[PDB]
Amino acid sequence: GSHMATLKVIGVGGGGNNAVNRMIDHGMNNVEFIAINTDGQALNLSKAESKIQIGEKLTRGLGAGANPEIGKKAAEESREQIEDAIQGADMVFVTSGMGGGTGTGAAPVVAKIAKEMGALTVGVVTRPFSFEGRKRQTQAAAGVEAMKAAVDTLIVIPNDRLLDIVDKSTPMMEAFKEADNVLRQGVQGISDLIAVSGEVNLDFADVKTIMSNQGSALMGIGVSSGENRAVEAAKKAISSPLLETSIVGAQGVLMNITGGESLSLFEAQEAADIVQDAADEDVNMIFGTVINPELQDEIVVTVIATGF
Ligand SMILES: Nc1nc2c(ncn2[C@@H]2O[C@H](COP(=O)(O)OP(=O)(O)O)[C@@H](O)[C@H]2O)c(=O)[nH]1
Ligand SMILES: [Ca+2]
Repeated sequence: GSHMATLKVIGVGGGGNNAVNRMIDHGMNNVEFIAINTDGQALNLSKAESKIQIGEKLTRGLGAGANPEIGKKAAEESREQIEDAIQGADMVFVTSGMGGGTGTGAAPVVAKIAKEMGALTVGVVTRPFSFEGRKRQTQAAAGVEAMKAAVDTLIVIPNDRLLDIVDKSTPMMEAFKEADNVLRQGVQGISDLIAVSGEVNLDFADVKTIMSNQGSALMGIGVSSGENRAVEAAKKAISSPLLETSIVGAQGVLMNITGGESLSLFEAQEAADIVQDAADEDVNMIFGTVINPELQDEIVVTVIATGF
């Protein structure tokens, strides 16, 4: 009697739906996508299999005009349609940009419904750029607080961090793809975790233990080869140029290491030690290992960190 967890990614509002579209385009098998929006013009362009227009009575098919109360009411009045789209999910990722009306107000409602539908619920949300002004920032902050109350775990990406990773000419869309990778690689790492029986096996119950009712989280992946591969991959997995919540202070970690037949005991300890030393806490680890003999010299380290 084997379990295969159902993973769903739900985009709420404009930025959430664009993250969903870009993830579908990148190719994401075994994951189901849901697009929720007030804005019918955008929703018509969604690539998601399941689309939910919310608030048509309130907005006549427009967005929420920067009013989070409208996003909140829209979501509440579509509760049954949202439940029906979620039903059967074991894990739901809710992604949205905070600061506008639809994401700010509707994403916390979506997350609350998912947790009520029984799903392990993870939010991955942005804060606005400082150039969008103090009022947008204050509205987003209220959204982040409401998300935190509604989810099991929350990953916040301040959009100002994108300014740290661009040069003067990096296209805006390229920058946005960098933020999208936080969610996409997190989801893919859980998917890969569930699909394979590891030599030291982790499964969805381990994901639930590390993520349920925890608050802030980090989810990261690193890949390296050659000398010092395990240390390099571990450092990449915990590196957080875009993240509000770094690895520092983590008290619980799920770490999975995947390598080929050459994967050494010593280098697995080295990777585990990198993570614990960066947390600078006594970390409760849940450690796994997968041998994929297709891999020659590459090692992959996946981390989920909570307990902040
Ligand atoms: N990183 C990122 N930020 C986005 C993107 N789209 C919108 N944003 C941010 O999300 C906030 C809300 O925008 P949007 O989602 O369109 O608002 P809503 O649909 O009215 O809720 C904006 O103020 C931006 O900071 C996106 O594709 N990527
Ligand atoms: Ca497994």
